[PDB]
Amino acid sequence: SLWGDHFLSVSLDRGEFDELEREIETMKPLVKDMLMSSQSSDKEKIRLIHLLVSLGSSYHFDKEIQDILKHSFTKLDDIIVGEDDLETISIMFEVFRLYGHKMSCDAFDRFRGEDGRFKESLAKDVRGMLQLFEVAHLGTPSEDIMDEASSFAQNHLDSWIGGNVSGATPHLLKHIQNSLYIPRYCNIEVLVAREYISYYEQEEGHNKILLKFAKLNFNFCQFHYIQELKTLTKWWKDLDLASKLPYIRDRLVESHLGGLGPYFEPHYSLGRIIVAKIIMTMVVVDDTYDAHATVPEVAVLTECLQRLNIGADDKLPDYLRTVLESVFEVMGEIEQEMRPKGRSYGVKQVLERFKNVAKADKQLTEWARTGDVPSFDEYMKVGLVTAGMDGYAGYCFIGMEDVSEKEAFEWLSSNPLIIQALNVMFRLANDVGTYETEINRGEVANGLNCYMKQYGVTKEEASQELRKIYSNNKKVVMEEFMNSHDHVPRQVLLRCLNFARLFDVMYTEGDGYSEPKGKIEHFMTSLYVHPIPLS
Ligand SMILES: CC(C)=CCC/C(C)=C\CC/C(C)=C/CSP(=O)(O)OP(=O)(O)O
Ligand SMILES: [Mg+2]
Ligand SMILES: [Mg+2]
Repeated sequence: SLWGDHFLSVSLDRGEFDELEREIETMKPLVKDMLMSSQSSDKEKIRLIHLLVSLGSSYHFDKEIQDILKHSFTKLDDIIVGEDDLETISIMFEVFRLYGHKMSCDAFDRFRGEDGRFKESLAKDVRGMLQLFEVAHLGTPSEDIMDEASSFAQNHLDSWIGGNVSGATPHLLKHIQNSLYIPRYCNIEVLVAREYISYYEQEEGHNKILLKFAKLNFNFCQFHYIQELKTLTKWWKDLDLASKLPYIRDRLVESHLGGLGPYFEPHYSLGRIIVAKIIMTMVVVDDTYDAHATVPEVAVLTECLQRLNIGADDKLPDYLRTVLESVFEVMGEIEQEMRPKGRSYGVKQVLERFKNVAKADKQLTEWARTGDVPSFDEYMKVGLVTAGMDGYAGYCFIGMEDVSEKEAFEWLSSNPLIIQALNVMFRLANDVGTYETEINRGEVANGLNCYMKQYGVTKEEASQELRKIYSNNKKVVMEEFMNSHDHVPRQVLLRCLNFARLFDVMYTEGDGYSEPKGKIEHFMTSLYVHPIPLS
């Protein structure tokens, strides 16, 4: 709607594409030489890996990076003996855990007083505190030291900002303000890269190869997203549900972000398109589960979603028939596209996994239609089904050629705890963040409203309460993300962690929660419109 016209008419020069692809391929060997240098230490390699992570460029070298870290993790106790640099320990902490190696929080005891707290002497290390702050968002459920590290660096970094000196180094100041507002692991990979490029450009001594490589890499990535949004807009318009339905909302860029969060790299382009098509479609089905649909309509709609057919013509009203027909047609076409690539089984899973989302959605509708506000505890039993994180992960698996089909779906239907925790996060983040919309539409059965109902707390007190439930399940996702390495493909685990990080950017606003449309406007043009000018 808003941006649909824009993407349809933006011009992508295939010659610009080909040149970015070539310059990237031309520089890749030089960067690779840096990682495999026999002259740099393990510490120096970890520093570089983190820099390639920061710049959204690690994936070009994922085989090498994983191997470097598998080996030097075995040497980690030795690498850190007498390593007293706060930012160095914190950088190793980020790199090793991001790559599935659970580096112990005992690493920070060297920065901790006898009281127990982190030494006040750390306040001179403005960079160390920033990197400590960032890694405090990588804690497992038992590591309460990280919540104390986050509070320590934040307050000590806030003091620096409000004071005297912080002025003198503006580019660093701005980077720290950005990081405190949107922590790296509360942000998605490509936006972290976008901002770190601006920051790295202003660091005296920045490597010019890596900077230029990161810019080329970002502009290449962004070229794909625009082409993907263009493709999706054409697809959505040819489907033309807007002509046959009244209540269709504009979820184009939100739906693309639904693929972009999980994976930003160019080789996941097709996967992003598949995910965005499925989301825009299933989102129409979810809007159809509406308190203003009657008992017979919702009964028949739910039943058609169990059978996956048409009705007989033994059935009900027109807009509702149009929606079921479209869903079956969209999913049938996607399955046909994916059949040559031997991935049609995964497309089939979409509507199979959705059958229980539909039955859950039917119950939600009865609550809203009668105006019953359940207990919070009883609401969630339905709400974690409707959250569908197992379905969401299947969508992303479809366009990932190196995730064996029955490997991945084995896992999902084994109900991994990581998918359980993601369900809590999405359900809570979505219902609090969209609360004003929900009350407007009469959806009074929701996570926030049921918690106020149960505990007599106000909206703000319930907001804070479900926040903590949300933080806890995020730590569960982190610990599950690490513990499942060498048991679950890393490619699969990364989508899971990116779900968590995507939910922070879409929904979290300071200490409570907000609507994603407002959050998307903050990074819309830098992500989808303007390339980085190349030095
Ligand atoms: C992060 C993002 C935008 C998309 C990924 C989430 C997935 C997999 C599907 C979209 C779910 C829905 C219906 C969002 C609509 S706002 P709502 O309050 O109506 O959603 P609900 O109906 O509560 O599920
Ligand atoms: Mg609904
Ligand atoms: Mg909701």
